[PDB]
Amino acid sequence: SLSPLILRSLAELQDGLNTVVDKNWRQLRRPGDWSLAITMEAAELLDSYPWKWWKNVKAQPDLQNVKIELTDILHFSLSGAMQVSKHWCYFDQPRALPAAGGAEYVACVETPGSSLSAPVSADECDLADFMFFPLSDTNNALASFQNIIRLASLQRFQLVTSAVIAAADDIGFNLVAYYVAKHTLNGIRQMKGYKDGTYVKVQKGVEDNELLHGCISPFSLDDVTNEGNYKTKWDDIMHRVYDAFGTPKEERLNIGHWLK
Amino acid sequence: SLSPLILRSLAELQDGLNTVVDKNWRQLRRPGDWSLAITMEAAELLDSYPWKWWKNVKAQPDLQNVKIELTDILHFSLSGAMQVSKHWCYFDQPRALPAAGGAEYVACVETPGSSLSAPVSADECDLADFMFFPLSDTNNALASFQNIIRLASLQRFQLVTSAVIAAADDIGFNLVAYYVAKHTLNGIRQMKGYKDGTYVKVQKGVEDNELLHGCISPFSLDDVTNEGNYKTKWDDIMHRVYDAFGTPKEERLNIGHWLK
Repeated sequence: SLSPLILRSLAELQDGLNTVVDKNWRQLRRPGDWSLAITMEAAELLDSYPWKWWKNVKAQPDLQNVKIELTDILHFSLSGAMQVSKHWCYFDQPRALPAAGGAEYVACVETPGSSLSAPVSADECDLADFMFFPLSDTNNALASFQNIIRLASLQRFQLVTSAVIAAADDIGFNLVAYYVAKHTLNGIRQMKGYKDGTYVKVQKGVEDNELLHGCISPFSLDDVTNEGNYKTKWDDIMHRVYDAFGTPKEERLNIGHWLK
Repeated sequence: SLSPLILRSLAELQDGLNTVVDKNWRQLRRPGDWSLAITMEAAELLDSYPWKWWKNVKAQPDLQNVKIELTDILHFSLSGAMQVSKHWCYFDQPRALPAAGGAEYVACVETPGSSLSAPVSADECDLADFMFFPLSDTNNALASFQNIIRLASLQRFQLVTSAVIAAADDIGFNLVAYYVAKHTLNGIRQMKGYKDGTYVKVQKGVEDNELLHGCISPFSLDDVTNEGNYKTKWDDIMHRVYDAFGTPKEERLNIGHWLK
């Protein structure tokens, strides 16, 4: 259960990113824009799995593309959350095997939606209701990502955020640490000294993404999502990124700058 | 309001097509397969519109690809309907303009899903609740196709069928007449005399799709969806196709062959 405080802090980070680019961003957007964007990225993830039962295919998805898609969904869902302040869900479970062992005699055509889980209230929903790991299994992924579309459709952005963070952990990616590292790099890229070549890397020739990876590799998801100290760990990741990219002391921001 | 009798007859036509290819097709499939397929085809339709508000794009979708996608959805939704015998919907309306004229003072961040229409029961739902025409307008299309995904997610296949038939009419395509014509051609293609070149076209050199178009061009949607006489009109379309493709009298089937 990802703390609502942590979820709110991530959304404030995203508001920061969005506000730098356009101070009036919220006025130009609607909640439905972010729902659509989530739905489209979830569809892209779905389509990379071998779901088409009538084709002779295929290789499971590229893990790097999956990570990119999860990261993209996170940006959309954090942006969505900034525009919101009983709604029932009818979730898919992973594709079932035929009824057997003497239960096949009540396996008749049922009311539409019988295969869906019992109605779950959106405000009572947890991950175990709608995400199925591991995502290496096709049917688990198909149910999970369809469920993400269901939640995006109800504008349940915090649940979507939680879900993609968990999905990322499942495939070995610490999306919270990555998000905070990349957030910092976004600010560095707008600095005069970055743009003019004054600020240089701690290791010449190493690509930005490999540098970020080095900054975040010591941290597990649990390490950066404790309700008590997450701000400190995110500040540590910020500092690590500033160091790696050669930012002078006086140009750095603390985590408290971004958090309300 | 498309008659439930007509919807059932279309689904029986589809069961016919599916049963020819695999007599045990239903045992291999689940309702969720068809929901997924619908969702993926709706996503493809969505992605062909210029929805990405951060890109300098683009030309509205290709009308022929739209027609193909609607036709594909119809096959999936008719197949879905054959596997089923209160569920709430929260539909999108087309993207709103900002609140004004002195209502802007209650435009505050609201409970998630506030922009969605009031809950509509799936069994009370009509087209006017979720489809917005014309589909030449981007925001109308985006709301409509997202709503189709909502209904596919609840396995409301008959509503999906109705919706794509109406969508097809909106862009000038009689999808019912086309479906029946193509259904007939599917059977002709499995006939010995077709496969061996014995059965020849009424006009040499004309492509199959242009021939089908000639068979169906006299019919409006209303012409082929009257509860009283639709079977007769579908039989007339079958006969027209058999004639155009050179089928001997004794190899033809009547509409009553397919309908239960």
